[PDB]
Amino acid sequence: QVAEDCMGLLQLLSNGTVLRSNNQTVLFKDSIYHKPNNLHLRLYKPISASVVVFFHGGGFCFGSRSWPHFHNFCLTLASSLNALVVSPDYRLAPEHRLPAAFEDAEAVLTWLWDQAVSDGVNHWFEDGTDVDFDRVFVVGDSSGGNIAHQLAVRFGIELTPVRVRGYVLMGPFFGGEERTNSENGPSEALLSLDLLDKFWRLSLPNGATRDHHMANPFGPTSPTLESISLEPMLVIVGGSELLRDRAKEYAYKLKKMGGKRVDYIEFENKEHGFYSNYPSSEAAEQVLRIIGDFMNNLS
Amino acid sequence: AEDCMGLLQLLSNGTVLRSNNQTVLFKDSIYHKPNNLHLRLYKPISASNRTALPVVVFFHGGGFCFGSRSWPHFHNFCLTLASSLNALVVSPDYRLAPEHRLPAAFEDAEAVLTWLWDQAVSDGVNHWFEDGTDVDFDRVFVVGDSSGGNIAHQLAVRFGSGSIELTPVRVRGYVLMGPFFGGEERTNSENGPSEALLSLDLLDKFWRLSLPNGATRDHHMANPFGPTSPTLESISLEPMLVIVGGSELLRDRAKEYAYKLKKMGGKRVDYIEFENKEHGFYSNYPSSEAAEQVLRIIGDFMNNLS
Repeated sequence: QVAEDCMGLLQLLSNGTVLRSNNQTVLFKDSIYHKPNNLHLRLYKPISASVVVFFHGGGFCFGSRSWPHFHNFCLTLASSLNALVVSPDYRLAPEHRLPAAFEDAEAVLTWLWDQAVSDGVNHWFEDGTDVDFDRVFVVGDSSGGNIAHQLAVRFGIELTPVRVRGYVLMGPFFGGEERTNSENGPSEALLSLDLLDKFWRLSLPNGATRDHHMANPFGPTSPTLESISLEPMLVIVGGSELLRDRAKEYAYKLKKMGGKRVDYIEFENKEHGFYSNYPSSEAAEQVLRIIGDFMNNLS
Repeated sequence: AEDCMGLLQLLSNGTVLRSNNQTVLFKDSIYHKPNNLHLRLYKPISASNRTALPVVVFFHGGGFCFGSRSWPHFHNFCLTLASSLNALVVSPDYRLAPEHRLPAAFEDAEAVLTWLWDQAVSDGVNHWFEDGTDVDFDRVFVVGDSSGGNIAHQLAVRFGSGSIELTPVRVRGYVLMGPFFGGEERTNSENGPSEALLSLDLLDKFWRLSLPNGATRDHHMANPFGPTSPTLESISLEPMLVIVGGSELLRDRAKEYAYKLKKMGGKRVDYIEFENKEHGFYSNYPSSEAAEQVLRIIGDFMNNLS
């Protein structure tokens, strides 16, 4: 008996088996980063070149570096930012429930450090400029945003050769039992309250609640943020998103808490993933515009 | 350090870089969480509740260093198998060299079988594709392309790790399609004209990336006949079927193979050669006379073994 059914593409059974179902620049190739679980990431280098870790979305239950509009976005950041993109796959729920994805995220960083301490052996594209941007900037779409937060909070000097500078949080997938105002009311194209709940049910540990940490940063079990020092962040949200106020309430709290540098930008009437979905739309290039600044002012 | 066709680059430091026939419904699932390995199931739509369907585990090729269940002609082949054989097809991914050297792939192969047993017992049968369908786990058949053939040789449940008699699921036959076998001494075919696809140096490459560091081509995981490999006479083997192309560089290897098993006591081994054909002619050139023939022997091979 289907215990859970995510749009038909994911079927978690009662017993628990889980069933499943435009121009060109830049250059890209793939590699392993974690052998015991066989996890691979992809590198993008703009070719026009003379690091941006992208964690893809999918509410922790869908997504792959190979996916089209995930890939399409990765080329766009790479080219226009003149940037090396690191787009890893992370383990997916319900087969791999949280904190699986977060553990894998930390593994991505470790791989970068181990490639950096390699005595700068390009080991990616030898025809290359040593560390176009040693400065690294995490960018998280949907669920990917949640990883970026957990990666700030975790690294409050670990992996010294590599220094996270900024955190881009793009429609971050945050949780909580109390809906606020965006969740209630109008379901988006593709995004409905029950669907966001589903994502959580499949993602978080069995028996957990939406206010569990790794979902709500301000849940009872979640840690205190004021003490911990954060790196400068950037939250981008669509006006029509169901996670609009979640990311506002988030940003609101961080900025009002002291010391943390958090910028917040809304795009009016846009739905989740207007970036890396309908690219080359004015809104998209604007996102490009802001992240560039976010990084050059964070240089 | 090594460069397979440009698509795979094993560097000096451990570092590896890379680059609608219908009639059947299909979907994917996990079978091994610790290694995060996925397989695909194919179930015929022509099924009008005919009988209990047999199982066909298809291990894809790629010389243990390439391949995926999602790949086009691998996927296409699995669809043809299911349709023509009226059978459940199980197309798993196995770990790939040089990142995962052997026996990684063989261990993963065993995990597929154990998984299907956990999907024979504990129901699961038909909970996959709700279409009313009976699954005859008593009639299982392994099918191996290229490297997949090598997988098929091992995993002969007896020749395998203990034979865990996975009752109710029971393998009946093993189809070995241009099996990727090894050995230091070359035989005529290896030394003749390299194919459009397969070249002698390329097969050496495949082996170099695949087998454990320092090992030789006569390692039991490449050569089934010595020095370290088992006797084979002692262990009782299931009936097998070897298919090879006339022009293949592993023509004599699989013939020498078939010759030897067949020359042993009891073992049932059939051998079929397709004249002037290259490796993977069944996959690369489907709906060809040769291909459609291939699906007619495997059918008979299954129905005689049913």
